[PDB]
Amino acid sequence: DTYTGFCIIKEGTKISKSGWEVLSFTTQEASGEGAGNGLAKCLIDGDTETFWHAKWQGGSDPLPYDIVIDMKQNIQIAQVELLPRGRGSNNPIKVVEFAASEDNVNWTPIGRFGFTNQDAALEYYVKSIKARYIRLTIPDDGGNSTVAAIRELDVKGTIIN
Ligand SMILES: [Zn+2]
Repeated sequence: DTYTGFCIIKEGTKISKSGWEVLSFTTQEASGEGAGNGLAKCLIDGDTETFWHAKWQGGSDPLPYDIVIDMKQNIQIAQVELLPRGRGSNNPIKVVEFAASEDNVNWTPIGRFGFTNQDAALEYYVKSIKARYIRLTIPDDGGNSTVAAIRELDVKGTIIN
């Protein structure tokens, strides 16, 4: 049975999010923002201008919020990157959490990190693992808010298949 230990890790290059597909999410804004924007799928679309925003117009969802992404490939995750909405926006996310999985059923948490609404992208040194599914979650215990928006999520690593 496996365990959590030390490791050297190169600084893996990014992955093509072309094949990808979010297969579930707690919440998204299907109108409020743009009419092609705010969606969960914006998180992984390669478009800077698109962002996911939690539902806010006409109702909102209680925290926590998560988004599970199917990476079509088995990948050795090394970093995770989040492009925040930034540009002075009210985006009071304070804590995000990442988990990951080879099959959609058993998850291992790969880190809990502080969030900052900087324009520049957020490099997160997750716990490296072999995984096909990452789950971005926004916990109900960070001092997080029902306002949460993210332009892009990327995964730096190497193809292990
Ligand atoms: Zn986007």
